[PDB]
Amino acid sequence: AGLLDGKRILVSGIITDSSIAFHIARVAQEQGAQLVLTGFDRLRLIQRITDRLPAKAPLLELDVQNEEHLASLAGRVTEAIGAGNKLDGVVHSIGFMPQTGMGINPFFDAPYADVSKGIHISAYSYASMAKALLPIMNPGGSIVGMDFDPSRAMPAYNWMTVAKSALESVNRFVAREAGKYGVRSNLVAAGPIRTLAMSAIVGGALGEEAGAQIQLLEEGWDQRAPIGWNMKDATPVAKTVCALLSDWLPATTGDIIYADGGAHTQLL
Amino acid sequence: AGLLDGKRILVSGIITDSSIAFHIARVAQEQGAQLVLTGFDRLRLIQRITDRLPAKAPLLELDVQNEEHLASLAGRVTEAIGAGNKLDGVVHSIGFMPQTGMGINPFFDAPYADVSKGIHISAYSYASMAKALLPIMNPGGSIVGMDFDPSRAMPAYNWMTVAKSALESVNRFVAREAGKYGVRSNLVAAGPIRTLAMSAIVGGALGEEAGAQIQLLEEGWDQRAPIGWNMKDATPVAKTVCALLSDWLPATTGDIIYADGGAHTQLL
Amino acid sequence: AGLLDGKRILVSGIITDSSIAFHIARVAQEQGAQLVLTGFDRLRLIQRITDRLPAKAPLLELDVQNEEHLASLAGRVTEAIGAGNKLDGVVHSIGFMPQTGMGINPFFDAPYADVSKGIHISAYSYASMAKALLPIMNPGGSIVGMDFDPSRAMPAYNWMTVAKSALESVNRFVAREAGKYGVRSNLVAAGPIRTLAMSAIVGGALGEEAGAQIQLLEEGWDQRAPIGWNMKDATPVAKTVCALLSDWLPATTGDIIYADGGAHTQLL
Amino acid sequence: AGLLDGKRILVSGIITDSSIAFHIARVAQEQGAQLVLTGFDRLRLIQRITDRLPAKAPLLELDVQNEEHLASLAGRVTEAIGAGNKLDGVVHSIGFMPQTGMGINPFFDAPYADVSKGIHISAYSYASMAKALLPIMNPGGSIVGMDFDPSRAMPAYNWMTVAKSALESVNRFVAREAGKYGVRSNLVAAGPIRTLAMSAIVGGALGEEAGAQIQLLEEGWDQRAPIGWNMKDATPVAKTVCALLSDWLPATTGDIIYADGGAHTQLL
Ligand SMILES: CCc1cc(C(=O)[C@H]2C=CN([C@@H]3O[C@H](COP(=O)(O)OP(=O)(O)OC[C@H]4O[C@@H](n5cnc6c(N)ncnc65)[C@H](O)[C@@H]4O)[C@@H](O)[C@H]3O)C=C2C(N)=O)ccn1
Ligand SMILES: CCc1cc(C(=O)[C@H]2C=CN([C@@H]3O[C@H](COP(=O)(O)OP(=O)(O)OC[C@H]4O[C@@H](n5cnc6c(N)ncnc65)[C@H](O)[C@@H]4O)[C@@H](O)[C@H]3O)C=C2C(N)=O)ccn1
Ligand SMILES: CCc1cc(C(=O)[C@H]2C=CN([C@@H]3O[C@H](COP(=O)(O)OP(=O)(O)OC[C@H]4O[C@@H](n5cnc6c(N)ncnc65)[C@H](O)[C@@H]4O)[C@@H](O)[C@H]3O)C=C2C(N)=O)ccn1
Ligand SMILES: CCc1cc(C(=O)[C@H]2C=CN([C@@H]3O[C@H](COP(=O)(O)OP(=O)(O)OC[C@H]4O[C@@H](n5cnc6c(N)ncnc65)[C@H](O)[C@@H]4O)[C@@H](O)[C@H]3O)C=C2C(N)=O)ccn1
Repeated sequence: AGLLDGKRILVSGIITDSSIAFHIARVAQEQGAQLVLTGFDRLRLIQRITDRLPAKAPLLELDVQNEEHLASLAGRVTEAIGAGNKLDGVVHSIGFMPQTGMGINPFFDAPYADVSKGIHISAYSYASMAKALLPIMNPGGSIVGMDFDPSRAMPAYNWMTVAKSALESVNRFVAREAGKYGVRSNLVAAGPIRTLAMSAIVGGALGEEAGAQIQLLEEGWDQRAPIGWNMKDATPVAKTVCALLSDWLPATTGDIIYADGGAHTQLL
Repeated sequence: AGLLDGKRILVSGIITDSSIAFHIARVAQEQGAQLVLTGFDRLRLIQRITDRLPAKAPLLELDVQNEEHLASLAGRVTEAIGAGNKLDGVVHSIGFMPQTGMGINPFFDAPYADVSKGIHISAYSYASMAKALLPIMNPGGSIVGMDFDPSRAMPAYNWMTVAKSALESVNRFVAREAGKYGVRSNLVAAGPIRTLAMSAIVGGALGEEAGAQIQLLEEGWDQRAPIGWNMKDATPVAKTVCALLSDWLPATTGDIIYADGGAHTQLL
Repeated sequence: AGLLDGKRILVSGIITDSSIAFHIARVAQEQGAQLVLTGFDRLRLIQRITDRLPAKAPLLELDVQNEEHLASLAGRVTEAIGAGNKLDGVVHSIGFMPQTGMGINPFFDAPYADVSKGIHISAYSYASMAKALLPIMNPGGSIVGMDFDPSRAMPAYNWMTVAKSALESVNRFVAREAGKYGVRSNLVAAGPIRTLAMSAIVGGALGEEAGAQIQLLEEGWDQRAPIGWNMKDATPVAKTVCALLSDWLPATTGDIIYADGGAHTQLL
Repeated sequence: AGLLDGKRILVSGIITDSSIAFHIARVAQEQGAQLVLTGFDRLRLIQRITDRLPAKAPLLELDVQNEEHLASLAGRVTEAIGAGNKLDGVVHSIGFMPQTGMGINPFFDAPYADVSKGIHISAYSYASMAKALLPIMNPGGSIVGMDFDPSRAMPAYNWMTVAKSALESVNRFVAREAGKYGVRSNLVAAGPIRTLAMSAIVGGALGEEAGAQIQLLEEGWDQRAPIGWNMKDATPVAKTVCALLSDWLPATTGDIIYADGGAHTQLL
């Protein structure tokens, strides 16, 4: 009986209990939505992590680089929610860039094969998922993806940043197609969140310099954000995604909503 | 028991039953909010128009250019909602520019006294209202103002456009102050809506050329908007404002949410 | 025989030998341009300061808030460059905001009369000058104004920032009119330069907090700028203005060129 | 004795006498620069086309997707300009996207292998070229690439647009590295130019719908541009690139200069 009461939503991107996607799924269910999850390759793990969600939800395997996974995607989803039913929302919360495209490894030293894999998973997959799922979405539906403001360069993030720039551009095009189905397509630019991977990197997983740079980046965030920013709490981001999945933002598409504490609206 | 259940919200800007503000108030009340309205100078009229709202709400006079109105504002609002209570939201939906700053009258022919009056009411008042109301707002509160994308020049709108550019900049600063009170400050950029004034202008109220230019502007909107745009329906805009007044966009401030059908994300 | 060889250019904004305008005039003359200067109210001083320029140039009084000054402006300029001749360029390098609109004085405490005076001189005057001068400009001409990136809020600058937001918007409209005369209109966003006033402020002229905030702002600039930034050297900015006055940027108008060392293209 | 007198500049991208690059090379030489050209795979043709340039210039083969070409690039360039000498400028004017990523072929039907090839040549190569050439560039040097505003979606261009979004982001990062060598990195966003390929497409080479869409896009350009736009004349674009290669835009890097007639600063 909440924001998403009666909505059927597919949520990808869960890998650990610290994933933004995990918190997206929790808030969504708390708000009355029925979910259908998708996981990359460690499904046994994802399954075990997802049992902790408020309610149960079927888990479907989905390797965004696998054409067969995508081709059969809509089929398996309908099977999970039952024939005759369609999705009202889709959450894209996946991203990746080989170590070579981030951290201390110099920007120029990233081989195209690695950058291409990063863009395939981080940006193109947004279009892939929409393509596979639009056929089984209801008018008024909503697709949303996770993003971070790449309008300016920054240290460490390197090619992952370039992948976001590409993603934002793909979103604007996905909106054109999604509009034919009465569906909206938007992105959510979050502030930095301490997921497992992020912590590992801050801890020096990808080099000391990278870790040091990303650390004072997080610190400058809470300082710039007029309402502050708590990197250990992904709830404010999960709510924003749910706001976009609801019926309360019916006139916005091909857009980006910033859930970063307002940090990007301030020089300092 | 809706989006704004239990929220006390002040809504300015109602002048006719076609005002964006009127539709903001309606949706807000339908969602369980208690309102406190403010009107410019024709209160008898505003009063008569507002009786048509779902529920009743006290109407307070407020001339945004009157220092006394603003000085006593918070006092009269507390009186209306009762001592001990505070506002959880504030909607700024006022705007104005003398005929000389819009339409066929050439851009260069607008005397500064007129432009200054337009900016005083359309942009500075956003800061004025926040100043007067922040002292009586609850943490988690939300201030929202009506806006239109002025990132690019356009015919007819002339100085009103310049006033919006100023407004967007004031919003970013209001967010800095509002943040000290745990309050967010955002703007909503709407697509063109056929209010009384807009219709009059399209009908040639400010010259034939102006009317003709604004008319094909509205037409290009629905064409560019991936989800289309209905200029006669302000409901999609009212909902977006309510989304910002709710607790579902807790990490965004000093920002702009586009409720324009996605028209600004497309070249054509 | 340089960049502006044979060009007649009017340059406003000189007040001391540290003014951006002073350096604009110097580089322009070094590049073969004939100038016509305008000064605010201390002409004896301006005159004495300008004698130091490479070559001599007539000085005309111009109070941007004085309608008579503007009305007779074109007349006096033609007299100075001789009947039959027209200007090929115009440099707007003036700006002002009462103490109340900047520094430690809280944002909300700036009375509209002060903000309005600041916007009149800092933004509207851009339109005023174009209006008066376009009638006496040659096709291929170029108008340029001084600006600073106000796309994000920042401490201390307060309303002066809002005035720039307005200026950028006015520039886009001035371009529409200037285009009818075959003339371009652009702005140059400079990094912080240590003019007399800026130094005074950094020294605490408008409060200690303001001075401290602006000081670490300048420091963060050179750090973010991929090519660095030297606040004591206005030459890089003067050259950029001359680039816009030349014939080498013939397809850009209603635009903004950033001469800030590239600081705005980087988060850090 | 012109803008680039004494400058050694490498210019890639020439394929026909209608290529933007061809006009870049012409204006550059007319302004006193010594060039070193690079061509893709039809060197016999490029050679024959380039004989028509004002002066002669060595042509080096360069397949941006060939690691060997890039690895030996700097070596062959030094050989061409003679040991002891370095480049003062580099022009990246290459772009490509398989038919499947543009035109009538639906956005969702573009296989990643094709999109990846387009991004490799259109965006990543900007970084590749900088990497290979920075070691042999002089302080004060300048790298510039051709671009088109992809901030908004548009019909027909599809993935090529996404590739530009990526390119703009890569440019901001290239600037960080180039800055270490005292070198600037900028992009030039041009209005539509009737190159051979563009004409072919307008003529229906990639489908009738695509051709029709791109045709009214070009038409809307001249209408929006305050100074107009001539799609058959690439000279205004060539000059802008030369402006960036000169010493008159010393404080701008990681940026984008719009040589589009000012079309992007206007809604209509
Ligand atoms: C200064 C620069 C900056 C950076 C940020 C951020 O990085 C911030 C913004 C977006 N995001 C995005 O949020 C999404 C989820 O990431 P999380 O942080 O939750 O991390 P997780 O690693 O927990 O989860 C995401 C998913 O990646 C998935 N994976 C990889 N390849 C595939 C594939 N091929 N198919 C299917 N799944 C795959 C994986 O299985 C996993 O479930 C991504 O799109 C992110 O980029 C995360 C942020 C953070 N801080 O952790 C914010 C502000 N400024
Ligand atoms: C191509 C350019 C463009 C324009 C738009 C728009 O103009 C669109 C966007 C914002 N708005 C904003 O919405 C707000 C409300 O305007 P409405 O359209 O409802 O019109 P209304 O005239 O109905 O209502 C607004 C209020 O102005 C108030 N008024 C004037 N002076 C004062 C004062 N001094 N003190 C108190 N009240 C005063 C007046 O009393 C009235 O209630 C304003 O801030 C508008 O600019 C309206 C739009 C429209 N189409 O009608 C959208 C996209 N592109
Ligand atoms: C973090 C915020 C920020 C700020 C900046 C800047 O402030 C920077 C950018 C633009 N500018 C602009 O450059 C122009 C010239 O300012 P200067 O710095 O040279 O200062 P000056 O005070 O030397 O000169 C400008 C003129 O103001 C003129 N004046 C006032 N009123 C009038 C009037 N009514 N009629 C005629 N003249 C009048 C006055 O006579 C004087 O000649 C203005 O438009 C400025 O805002 C200056 C900067 C600086 N650092 O000094 C850059 C980056 N980030
Ligand atoms: C509404 C959308 C839109 C589009 C535009 C434009 O497309 C406009 C903007 C940039 N450009 C860019 O200008 C550059 C040059 O393109 P031209 O138009 O001259 O076309 P050309 O085809 O003449 O030349 C470019 C080069 O591509 C080169 N090529 C392909 N692969 C490789 C490779 N692997 N290695 C080396 N060379 C290769 C090829 O050899 C050729 O010399 C590119 O980066 C373009 O995208 C061209 C425009 C136009 N109208 O022709 C402008 C505004 N709005």
